[PDB]
Amino acid sequence: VQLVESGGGLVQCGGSLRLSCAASGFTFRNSAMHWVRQAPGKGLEWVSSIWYSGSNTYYADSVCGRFTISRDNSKNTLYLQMNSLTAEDTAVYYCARFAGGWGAYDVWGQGTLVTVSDIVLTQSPATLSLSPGERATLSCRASQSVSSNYLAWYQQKPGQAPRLLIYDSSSRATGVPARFSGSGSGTDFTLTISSLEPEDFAVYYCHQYSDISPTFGQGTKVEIK
Amino acid sequence: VQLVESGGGLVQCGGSLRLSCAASGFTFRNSAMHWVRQAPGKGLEWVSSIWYSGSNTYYADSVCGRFTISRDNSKNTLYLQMNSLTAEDTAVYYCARFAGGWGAYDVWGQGTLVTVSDIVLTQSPATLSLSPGERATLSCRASQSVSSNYLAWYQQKPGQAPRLLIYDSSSRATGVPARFSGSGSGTDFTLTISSLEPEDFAVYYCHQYSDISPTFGQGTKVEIK
Repeated sequence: VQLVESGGGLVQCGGSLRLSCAASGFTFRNSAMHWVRQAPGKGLEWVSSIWYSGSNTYYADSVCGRFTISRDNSKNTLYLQMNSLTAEDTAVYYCARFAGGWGAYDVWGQGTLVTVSDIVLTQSPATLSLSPGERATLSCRASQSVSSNYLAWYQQKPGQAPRLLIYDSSSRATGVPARFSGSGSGTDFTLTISSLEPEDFAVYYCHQYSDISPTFGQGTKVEIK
Repeated sequence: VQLVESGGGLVQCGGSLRLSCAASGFTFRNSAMHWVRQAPGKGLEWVSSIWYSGSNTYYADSVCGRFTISRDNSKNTLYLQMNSLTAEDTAVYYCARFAGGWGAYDVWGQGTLVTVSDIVLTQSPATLSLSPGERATLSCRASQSVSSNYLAWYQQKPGQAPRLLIYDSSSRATGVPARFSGSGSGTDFTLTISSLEPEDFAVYYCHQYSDISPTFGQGTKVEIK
């Protein structure tokens, strides 16, 4: 009882591929077949399952519609139809089966690798618990230096749209009170609120617009305590 | 100066949508548009760009090929062509503007919501630094109660396939030495290695197979000290 994976290799951002699992040593037609993948450096992640007869298919949320799982009973082979491939889909792809109706995967193929061809903004603290009158201070650390302070900060309240507060690190947009000020150079930038008002509690994103592909931080939530 | 987004709503797993941004208060010709999306509960993420006239377009890595960005000056609207939609694409999509040649987004639409059609296994510790002969203990925390007979442990060595060790919390696969043992119920499960041998240093994953969508733990790495 073995499983061998074929197809796969290197593909572009958006290409297409078909994976095959050649199944021997057992009665392919009645068992259930599955695909499990593992990105490099990461953990096992389940891809898809064909459950006995065709047309009874299930996919992970991430690979729905892009991936199609098929079985040819006569050839004892299992198929995976990968379309719209993204860099996040790169991984080693295994096929896996359990004997019987349901259970744990006890047979794993050798796996076949699929490979598909930016600055990072880190914001700290994740949460800021403050009170009015207090001095909020917010940090943004770029994984690389960012030229001539092409950096901005946005305030955003639940349901409302992002609102521009600071552009080019230290200059204030229209309608933003004096309390707001930005500073910092190179890789590290700081957003300072001299005194918090009731209206000031919101999420705050730093934004870099240096290359053609801008980036955002994950946000720092300034909330009451 | 205003921006109104339309289209969007509910789509199936693999469907498509076209987003419209109705632009007033400015001369559409003179400046360039961007789409920024924000999944619910997460931060801003930049999608795509038209830079003045058509054929000058740029996309994010995750949206390669699947999205086409379009604007027609004459009707004062901006278009976003979403295909092959995944659960990862559901979000509020904004259109955004900066005056002049380039800068930070100071004009933001209201956004329009797109929604596209789960036990979490947390493993501790991430790394276990031990020496042969010592006892190892590994934990697996399910985000919700999980029945016995639906939880498994896998051993995996670099360049090899996952190896099934425990099924049904306490039952050992064939050929698994006695030192290995599992335990735990409900939300908490434990893998114990009585005495560590050379062959035992590897990564170890917990696995739950209760629904049609199995899940894996992020892994616990057991390395020599």
